[PDB]
Amino acid sequence: SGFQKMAFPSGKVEGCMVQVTCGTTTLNGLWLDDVVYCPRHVICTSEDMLNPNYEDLLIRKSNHNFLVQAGNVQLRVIGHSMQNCVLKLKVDTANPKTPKYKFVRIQPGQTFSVLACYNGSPSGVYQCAMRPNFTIKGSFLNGSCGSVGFNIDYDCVSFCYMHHMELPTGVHAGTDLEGNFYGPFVDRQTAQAAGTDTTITVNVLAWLYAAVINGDRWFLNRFTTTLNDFNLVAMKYNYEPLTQDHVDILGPLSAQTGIAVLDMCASLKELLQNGMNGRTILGSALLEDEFTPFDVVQQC
Amino acid sequence: SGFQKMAFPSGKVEGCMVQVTCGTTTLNGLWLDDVVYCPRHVICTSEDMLNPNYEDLLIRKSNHNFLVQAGNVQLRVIGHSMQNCVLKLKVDTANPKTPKYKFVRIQPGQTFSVLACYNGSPSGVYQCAMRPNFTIKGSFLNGSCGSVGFNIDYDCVSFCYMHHMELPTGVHAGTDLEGNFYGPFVDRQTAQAAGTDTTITVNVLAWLYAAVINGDRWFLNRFTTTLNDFNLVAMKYNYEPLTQDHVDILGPLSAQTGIAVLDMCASLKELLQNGMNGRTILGSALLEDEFTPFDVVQQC
Repeated sequence: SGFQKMAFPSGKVEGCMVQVTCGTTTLNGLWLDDVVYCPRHVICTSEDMLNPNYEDLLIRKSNHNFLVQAGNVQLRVIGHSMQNCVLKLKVDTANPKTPKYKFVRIQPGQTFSVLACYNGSPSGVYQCAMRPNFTIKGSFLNGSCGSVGFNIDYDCVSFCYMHHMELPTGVHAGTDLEGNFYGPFVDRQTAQAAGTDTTITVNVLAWLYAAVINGDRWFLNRFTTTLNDFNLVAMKYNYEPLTQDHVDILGPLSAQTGIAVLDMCASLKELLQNGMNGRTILGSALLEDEFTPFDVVQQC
Repeated sequence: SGFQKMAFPSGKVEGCMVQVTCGTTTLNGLWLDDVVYCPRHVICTSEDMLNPNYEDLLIRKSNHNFLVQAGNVQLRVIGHSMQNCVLKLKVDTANPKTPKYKFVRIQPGQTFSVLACYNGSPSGVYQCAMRPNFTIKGSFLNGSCGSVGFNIDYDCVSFCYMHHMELPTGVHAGTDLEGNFYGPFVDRQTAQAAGTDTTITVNVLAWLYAAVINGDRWFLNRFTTTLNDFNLVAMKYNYEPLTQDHVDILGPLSAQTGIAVLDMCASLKELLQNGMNGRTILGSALLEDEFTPFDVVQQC
């Protein structure tokens, strides 16, 4: 059949992307209805970025200070309100390309597509995961700020992410659409570490199911284990522990492959302890934790 | 900065995708202007798929035999002509969503985005490479046939690929838009091997430049080599040989990193011969040959 990393089609979102300007700085904004959502740090200079008093910095801004472009067309900002770390700009015009949408806050391990932009024009799409330490491994250059992550269900767009900053370590932190940072991060220029990151156990499992489906299987073993004895080897190898909820999530996959979750665990535990001695699995030489159980189904 | 595999935004194409039906079988079609392009095997049963006499099979089909849907809307087929392995269906209506486009035949090693569909409705997008043996590693289920590969330059869509079949080995073969198979393949149900596949040398290089840009570098060594002595170790490890054209292609990257192509080669040669002894490079434990030099630039 085949199995690769795969993003939701980006169209529906592409028609919500707008450029937002305020002084020197310009960045990407999400135009839904007669609101335009963007990162609030748009209203900062460099001076301000070391220690911004944002409430102070707003209010001293009038609507006309905010430029919004939708192609070669100008929205007029008629109101402006801040919501945590998002600026929201009410405009005179509703977006005729608004899809059915909602705002969700995702959970660590959940995936989404990112449409990454520069100057309110889409450059590219890729699929991502919300790491345990609330960071994301992606690609984001200058001007990429305000690029969003989403999922599509039937034809409802669930916005989950807005990009804000690149942490020294080369990875990206951002907010949901209500303006709250995933992780303990703050929009200011000061050296912020995400903690040590761990692997998304339940996903790696689902990867091993996918593998077995598309016909790989060398890594399967004789053994089985308890969920506890397993976990005790999980924690040792920077894997997130595995709940019963997680086991439940793997029930369908388990049922299809005729392989019990705790056996899969035993086969995984073994890989952790012996490595892959030069072998590959779905032609990767690493354990892929960025496919959720749900992702694997939909593709399969 | 960051570096991940990244597809062109799919919108522009999503509005060219149509469902095409003929008897039992239904598949994806590309609607540009008042033509709709699709794989010709749509006109086959299973019987016919063992050894199809396509010229025979057409002509005995009238226009009304061809159903085309564009959302919940019906195009009327008013002419039908075959071009090698594509059926082309003239319709009463031009596609108001046709973008600026062209048809290109790509070369092995060139990349493109695939928008993969089922029943003329887009399910997902991913980035791909035209392997040396003219196959592609992708994801394509039943009904995925007629899913296209493309590149965008500014706002011109260069169609390069149409999907036809999955070869036993789990990989996918298809045509350009003029209906000619990349590779020595034919649209019939008979066991066809692609030859042994090799690695895209020039791309792997560009990957090593990207790496060095985003700050990795452990794999750099003291040595240098000749292009010949290099090649003689390339051929041994299933790498495509490296022309002067390829060296020329890496000139810009070389100039940025302050690292001469033949030194990079020496550093690569060394990896080939010693492996990666547990290390990673841009967090992959393999050599990534599916980013062209051009791709790396645009992202960077």
